[PDB]
This record gives sequence, C-alpha cells and structure tokens, in this order.
Amino acid sequence: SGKIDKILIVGGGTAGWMAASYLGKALQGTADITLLQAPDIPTLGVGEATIPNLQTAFFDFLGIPEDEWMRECNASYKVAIKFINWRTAGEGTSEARELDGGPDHFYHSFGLLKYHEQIPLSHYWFDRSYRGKTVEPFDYACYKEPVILDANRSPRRLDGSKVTNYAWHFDAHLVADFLRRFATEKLGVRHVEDRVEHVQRDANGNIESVRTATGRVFDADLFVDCSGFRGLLINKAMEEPFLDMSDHLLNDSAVATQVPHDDDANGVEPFTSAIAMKSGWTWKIPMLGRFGTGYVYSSRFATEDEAVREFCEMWHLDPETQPLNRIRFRVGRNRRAWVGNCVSIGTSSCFVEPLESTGIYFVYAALYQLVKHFPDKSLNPVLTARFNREIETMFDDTRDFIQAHFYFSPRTDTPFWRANKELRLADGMQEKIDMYRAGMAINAPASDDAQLYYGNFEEEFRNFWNNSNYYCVLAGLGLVPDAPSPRLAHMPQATESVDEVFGAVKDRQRNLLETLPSLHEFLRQQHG
Amino acid sequence: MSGKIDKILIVGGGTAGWMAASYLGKALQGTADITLLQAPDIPTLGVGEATIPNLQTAFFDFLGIPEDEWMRECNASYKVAIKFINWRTAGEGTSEARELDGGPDHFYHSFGLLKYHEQIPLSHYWFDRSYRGKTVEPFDYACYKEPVILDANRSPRRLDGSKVTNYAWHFDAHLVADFLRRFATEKLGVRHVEDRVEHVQRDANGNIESVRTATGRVFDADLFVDCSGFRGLLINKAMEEPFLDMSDHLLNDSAVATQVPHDDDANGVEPFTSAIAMKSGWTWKIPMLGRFGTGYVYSSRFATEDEAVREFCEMWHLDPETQPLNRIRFRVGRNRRAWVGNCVSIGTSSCFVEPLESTGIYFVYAALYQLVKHFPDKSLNPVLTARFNREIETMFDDTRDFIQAHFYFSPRTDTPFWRANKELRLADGMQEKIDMYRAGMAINAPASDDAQLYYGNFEEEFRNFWNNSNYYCVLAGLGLVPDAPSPRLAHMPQATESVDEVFGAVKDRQRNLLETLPSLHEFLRQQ
Ligand SMILES: Cc1cc2nc3c(=O)[nH]c(=O)nc-3n(C[C@H](O)[C@H](O)[C@H](O)COP(=O)(O)OP(=O)(O)OC[C@H]3O[C@@H](n4cnc5c(N)ncnc54)[C@H](O)[C@@H]3O)c2cc1C
Ligand SMILES: [Cl-]
Repeated sequence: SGKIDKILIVGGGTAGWMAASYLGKALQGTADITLLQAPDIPTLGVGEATIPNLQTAFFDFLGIPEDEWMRECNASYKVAIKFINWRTAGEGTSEARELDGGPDHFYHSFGLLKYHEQIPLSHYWFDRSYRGKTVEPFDYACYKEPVILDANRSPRRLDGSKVTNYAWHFDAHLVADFLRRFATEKLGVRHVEDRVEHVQRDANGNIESVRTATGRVFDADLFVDCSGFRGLLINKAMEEPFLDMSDHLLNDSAVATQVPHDDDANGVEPFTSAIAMKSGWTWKIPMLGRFGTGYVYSSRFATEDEAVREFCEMWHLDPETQPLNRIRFRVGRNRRAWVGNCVSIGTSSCFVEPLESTGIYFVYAALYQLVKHFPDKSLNPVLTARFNREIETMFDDTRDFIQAHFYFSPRTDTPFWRANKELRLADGMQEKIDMYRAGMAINAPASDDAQLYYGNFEEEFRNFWNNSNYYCVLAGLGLVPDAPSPRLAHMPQATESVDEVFGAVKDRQRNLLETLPSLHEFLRQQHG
Repeated sequence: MSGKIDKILIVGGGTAGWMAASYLGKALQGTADITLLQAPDIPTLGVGEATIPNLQTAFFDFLGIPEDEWMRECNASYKVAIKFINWRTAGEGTSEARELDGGPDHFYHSFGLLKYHEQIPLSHYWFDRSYRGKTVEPFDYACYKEPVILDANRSPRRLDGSKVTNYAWHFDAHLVADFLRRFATEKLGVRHVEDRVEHVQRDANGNIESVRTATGRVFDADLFVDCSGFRGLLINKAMEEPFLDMSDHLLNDSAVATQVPHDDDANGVEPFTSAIAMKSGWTWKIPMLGRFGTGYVYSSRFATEDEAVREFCEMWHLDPETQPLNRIRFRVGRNRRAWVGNCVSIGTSSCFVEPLESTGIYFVYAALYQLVKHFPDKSLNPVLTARFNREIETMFDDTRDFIQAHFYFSPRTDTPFWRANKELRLADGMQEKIDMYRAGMAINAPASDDAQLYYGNFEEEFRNFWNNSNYYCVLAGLGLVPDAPSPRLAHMPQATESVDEVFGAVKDRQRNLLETLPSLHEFLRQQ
C-alpha cells in the first residue's frame, strides 16, 4: 500500500523530458522524479511537425504560453500537410507534376468541415461532383485554407488574430532542451547523466532498480521507459514482445538532413509537405531560415545508397558532403505498453512513420492516459489493462489511417507502390472504408466547433481521426463513395441552400488571400 | 435499383408507430409516401410512462413541436429523477420507505450533471472523503442539489417559468400517440389505414414485397417499418429473424398495473418517478395530473400472476377481485438483428427491457434517429444496415447491463428473487465497467459537464448514454463503492482541499432552492 513516492525516467530525448515535465507538473510535490540519460552521439535536427492539441493538451497543462515556448524553440506555423505527387508516376521531385489540368497536390488541413442540416459538407460536395455539377477538388471546395496556403499566408493577422487552426514546426532538440530546463529548474526533477548498465528485477518480475556504468543504483516505485527504440526496460528487462506491423506499413527507414533556406527570397510555407517518392515519401518541414526534410522509405524496395541518392538528387545536395542521418526504425507497438511497474512512453512504446505528425502526440497522449490511470504501490491490474487498451487503439487507429494513404494511391509505377496494394487493411479499417463508400461520415465529430474539440483532450482522443481527415486523404487520393449519400435525395431544401455554404467559403478564402500577411512577414515580427 | 426509397409502409399504430410516422414524415417531408396500417386493439388503462430529457430535444424539437404544445394536450407532469425505495432493506412490498441507518431507504438517480473539479468527477472526491471517514453523507445528497428539493416535492421551474434543474416528463402514452397521429396525418401527409395484416409477401431475395390486409387490400412499399409490438409481425414472423431472450441477465418478464385517482390539492404532486422494490420485482409510480400510474414488474419465475396481483393491490389498498388491472407478460430482450432486408423494426418489435430506467420511448426515437442517419436507397447497401444494427445492439445491451446491475448489486437476500439475481452473471462488458468502478475509475465520464451540450446534442448523448454520473447514482446508491479512493487524488492535495467549497456550493443551492421554489403542484396549477 501507499502512493507512488519515487519515479525514475530512463531516457532524456523528447519523450523523456516531456514525461518529466508532465509528471512533474501533475504530481507536483507528491513524488520525487529522477531522469537518467546517457550522453551519446546527437543527430541532426531534421524537424518535427505537430498537431493543434500540442498546446491545449501539453503546453497549457504545464502552464507555458504558446509565445514563450515557440520563440525559444524557433518554431514556425503549420496549417496543413500538402501531399505532392501521390497520384502521378515519376521520380522523386520537389515539384508537383501535372494532373487533370493542374498540379498534383491536395491538402489535409486542420480547418473545420462545416456541417449543414446535421450533415458534413463533404457529402454535399461529392453529391454535386458525382452528378457533374462541379469539377472542383474536395479540399478547394470545402476548405478556405487551400487558397491562402498556395500563397504562403500566415494563419494569424499582424495584430495577432487567428483565422484558422494550426500546429507547429520546430527542431525537436530545442524543445527537449526547453523542457529539460523547465523540468529541472521549475519542477524539481533530478537529472542524472549516466548510462544504464544493469536492471535488477524482483521475484514478481517488477523492476527493483537500475545500476549505471559508474556503479550508481537507482530505485523507484514506478519506472518510465523513454529509452527509444531499444526499449531498455519494457522490451529488454521486462521481456515484453514488440509487435512488428510491417504487414500494414512497408516503410521502415529514413535518410534525413536539415537544409538552409532563404526566407527573404522564397517566403515560408505554412505547411508540411509530404512528397511521394519511388519507394516511399519525403517530408519537408519549414522552420526559420531552413527546413527539415527526410526520405521515408522501405528497406525492402530500396537500398540505403539508392535512398541517399534519390533524396540528395531531389534537393540538389551532395551525397559526399551533405550531413545525413540514416535511420532504421521499428514499426508497430509493444504487446502491452505498461507491464508491472514499467510504463513505456515514446518510441520505446510504439512508432509509425511521421506521415501524419503523430510522434510527439503519442507521447503526451500516453502521458495523459498514465495520469488518468495513475496507480498506487499496489499497482491495480485494472488500471494497467485500461491504459494498455487506450494505447493500442490510439496506435492501431493511426496505423490504419496511415496505411490508407498508401493503399489508395493510384500509382502503380514502381514495385513499392504496387506492393502497397498487395497488403491487407485491418478489419477495422476495412469497415471504415465500407462506411465511406456507402456515403457515411467516418467518426463525425458530435459537434463542429473546433474550440470544444481541439480544446478538450478527452473529446479529441475519442474522435482523433474524424470524417474531415478521412475525406481529405481518401478524396484527395481519388477514393470517393460509390454514390451520393442516400439521405440527400430526401433533402431538396438542404441540397438547395447548401450553395450558400460553398459560396461562404469562397468569399472567406477570397478575403483572406487579400488581407492576410505572408507567414514570413508574421514570423519576422513574431520572432524579435 | 438505385432510385431513392419512394414508399414506406409502417405496420403498427401505437406509440412507436406514430412516432415513426411523425419522425420519418418530418425527415423525408415531400420525398416519400408514408402509409401506416393500424388495426383495433383491445383498450388498456393508461398506466403511465416516464421519460428522459432528450425526448424534447431529439424528438419534439425535431418535429418542430414546442414543449408547451404537446404537454398541454397530453396532460403531462414533470420528472426530475427516479427515486429508488426499499432496494437496500428486507420486507414486504410497501409504498412507505423503511428505515436505514437513521433515514428512509431511498436514493435518487436524477438528471443533474456531476460537476468536474480539476478534471475529476465530484463522485471521486465524495468517495475519497467517505472512505477516509470525513463524511457519512450519501452520494446523491452530497453531490446533487436535487435530492433536497425533491424531498419537498419542489417544481423544476419557478413560477416565472425559469428552469432550475434538468427534467423530463410523466404522461399517458396513449395521449401522446393520439397527439402524434393527428400531427402526422394532418401536418405531414401520412396516410392512415385502419386494417389488419393478414399476409406478408416476400420475394426470392427474402425482402418484403407487400402485405395483404384482411379486407383484401395489398400494400407495397420500398421500405417496411415493423411497429407491431411484441408479436413482431414483420421482423420475426415474416422475416423469421430470431429473438434473443436475455432472461439470463433479467428475471422480470411480467407486470400487473393500473391507474389510481389522486387528489393533487390535498397531497401535492411528486416531481419524480418512484421505483419501489418488492419481494419479486419492483413497482413503478408515475405521477400525472389528478392521478398516478403504477405497475408491479415481477418475475413469473418467483411469483404467480395471482400472487403478483395480491402483493400489488394490497400495497395500494385496492380490491384484487374488482380493481381494473392490466396483466402483462413481456418479451424481454432483442432481435438478433433489428433491421433485415428492407424490414426495420422500431419499438417493442425490436427490443424491450423493463421500464426501470425509463428507456422505452427513448429506444424508439433513438432508433428513428439512427435509421435516418443510415437511410438507404433502393439498393439497400448492407453496410448501412449492419451499422444500424450495431448501434441498436449496443444501445440495448448497455441498458440491459445497467438495469441488471440494479438487482445484482442490491444488498437484499430476503426472498428467493433477490437471492437468485446474485446468481446470474454480468455480461463481460458490464463486469469490466465494475472492475473499473472498483479501481476508482470513472465509467464513461462525459466529455464535459455541460448538461446543455449533453441533452442538447443527440449524437453526443447517444454515445455517452450511461455515464459516470448514472453509474455512481445507482451503484453507490445501492451501496457498491470502489475498493479504495482514486490513487490520483493522493497527488492532488490542493484539489482535495479546494473541493470543500464545491460541496459547499451544492449545499447552498439545496438550501436556497428549497426556500424559494414553489411546489410542483403550485406550478402545475398556474399552468
Ligand atoms: C408495462 C409497460 C410499461 C412501460 N413503461 C414505460 C415507461 O415508464 N417509460 C417509457 O419511456 N416507456 C415505457 N414502456 C415502453 C412503451 O410502452 C413503448 O415504448 C411504446 O408505447 C411503443 O409500443 P409499440 O408501438 O412498440 O407496440 P404496441 O403498443 O404493442 O403496438 C402494436 C401496434 O401494432 C399494430 N398491429 C399489430 N398487428 C397488426 C396487424 N396485423 N395489422 C395492423 N396493425 C397491427 C397494433 O394495431 C398496434 O398499433 C412500457 C411498456 C410496457 C409494456
Ligand atoms: Cl428554459
């Protein structure tokens, strides 16, 4: 019996310091926290893209205003993910190829999808498209974002007012540093820079203590494994099996670097770019004066050298001198994220390519669940089982959504793209696709007020990938319902007034394209 | 083949039938021809129906009917909660609460919303204090302002009309059915045909082609809605869809009921439904205007119809030999599938569970909302049908489990009935909720403690129908509490300290409303 008195976090990367901060804040003065991390070879800041609830679910919980952390972490703004060349054959290039009279790209914005008589706008759009009343792409018809993004507009007016939902772009290293200073200076977390050499377990199989290379021994009531892909505690010591899911996702590697950028001459893109390649895709994460970029590929379809070549050749970099990070990652999740008195947080727990910026999200989402299911020293099995259930559905739902990006691409030009169609969608994903094809909304939000949504975590965790997200991706790639939603034929009054809505977004976007200052313009002011 | 549905035939003209005619008529106004076939049934006494808040927001508001309009025509009263009497003490079936630990044996399950404190339901702070011996006050009186004002039969609205608490209604279903029949036929163009179904003609695909009536008339349609009640004329008889008897979770399958005249001037009116525990079941009391409906829901396995009639009549001091009574044998459970082919079952033809938590009418409009949401065209995409069936299935089973818990967790062991309930098994899904409750976790806590956003948005409420508040009201009320306080609270000394004024605010609302609110009767008079 008794509450948890000591917590030991193993690992000092982004996950480790977010854990120290979140737990240090949530348990302020009722638990002694120590973070243990081995100083080793650091990597290039290849950039990180995020989602809106980073501020409401994480930084707001710590009591850190947006302005404070993003200025210290030299962050930029992200309004969407621009998918480039996912529908056309060809080599890996930063320039969109031509498709049906236009550039091959489509957006997945954080922007809200307007309802109309209890029905998502997406459904009205497809009805008109299917009956030939429109030729306009889904994103440009239902969202105001596409047009102001094509013009690299800021998501905020010079006076600071927000005109749309947005997330952030930043170097993970700087954020980890910011959080380390915060956790140690303001939350009392003890930082020990040493390397774990031996983990001692008791007869119940729980971790008793960890011994470092210098011979120091640390004990705790609860151990948080933030050791990364190695899973030092969860996989190695506790022997919990990692479940590989490469049967759903072929990508398992990446070659990444940071590239200098002339913002003055080219402005700053208010979005992350996902550029389709021959054996994967490449991310582009604009930051201040540079952009992080990385080629995510499948080791089964391209050798590291081929990836290095393809990657450097698209950014016109020199393979021989360009500093490059060659990464190999495991895809999937542990059979159980929390076993005994060991909780895995971060890549030690689960991982999927950054195609939808879920990496950091998985960390604070898991920390939120750990606090919600926080135990005492008796370690009630029920709290552990529930936490584990929340993690598996969180991961598996994203895994499926991401697989859909590859499964439904029309490309058949390379072994990679053709191989993605050979895979099997999880039963849950197949059911969602069937629903989509039948004209149904997928996980429509009970309400269409982003505020409530992006402001209330419980509500967002339960409706993470909603109808808007699915339409952007599926419709963007070319997968559309078999026929218009049956209910529409019974709503003449609705399908008539819907035009007011479509016109409203057209005006909305015409006005923003004229009154909004470029992202660069805003960033200058924003950043001293 | 893919033109929209053009014709719909509703078989059955009771409450479910006219609710369906009204909802579909409103939803598909002018794009579908609706006909309802209704045959004369032997009249029954209006024994009363209790409801929940979303009846107005999810049903009448959808139809565009103001609360005052249907209430006045259906002579309805107000319901603020369900008051459970004598569920924790041994004894005969009586209308008087027995004594338990210094007070009457009752607890309320009201519509009030549990206030969150530092992101944690007030229920957790209450149990923490109770467990540590800091309080001995019951969960409902400590966390809700309703109990105090209900003990005084207060109105949910001030004389000026201002609402002070969430509430639902009490009324004679027959009157609501008539109100809707008139609304649908007069305002929505629904065609009413008084005839009896004699034969249902199906095609080689197993779908219903048409139904032939006793007069020889043949009615064809694209979609058929079975609102024929327990006999499930279409869904069970014609479509042969199996019915899942769930008597392994619910022992009650019968009822004896009547309507009793009441002098509201002399006794006032109770703003709540009473659920009175009996020896082999429980009895409802639904206050209406100048009378109250009441019925003893019992298990034929533990009481004969005669014994049920005697226990029921004696409790109300009525003559068993001459009191007009409605003897009913329920069909408890649900169809394997609510919608099969082009036949959708709505109402008791679809599913039924004893009215212990007032879900009868709710199941009807909730299903109609789900039907429109998954509305098909002539191709009848099987995915719409499957998704519909999953929604209905979970809606029912979750309620089945919730209701079973009322009996499973009662501390009574005085009769074979109460003892047998403890011998049944809880469904795995329910056992998991109990494991969570015992571990100090909230059970399906609402995304937010905003009652309006809750009872105002159906999609929101449907998904979180039985929430943490509902579970604590019933479980803690019966006496089942967590094994220990939520471990999180030990790490929140500031919160467990500042919550003392959240409980104080409740006490202030209890005291102020008790001193300023008129009686339910007073408010009813002025209306
Ligand atoms: C004892 C009892 C207590 C209840 N208490 C509550 C409560 O407190 N609160 C609450 O919300 N709900 C309560 N309910 C549920 C409520 O009564 C029902 O939800 C509602 O009234 C709908 O009944 P129904 O239309 O499904 O079936 P029925 O009333 O059985 O209707 C059958 C209909 O089908 C028709 N029919 C049958 N065969 C044919 C044929 N061959 N041709 C033409 N027509 C045919 C009949 O004419 C009739 O109109 C209670 C139910 C019972 C039995
Ligand atoms: Cl009001």
